[PDB]
Amino acid sequence: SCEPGRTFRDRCNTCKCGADGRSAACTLRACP
Repeated sequence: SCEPGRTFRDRCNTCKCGADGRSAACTLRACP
């Protein structure tokens, strides 16, 4: 579901894809 090590947007949130491409750590923020 994600490219390992890639930083991507999900809504206005910023996510880093985990090594397995099967996980991510997300910084949550509001959209306008």
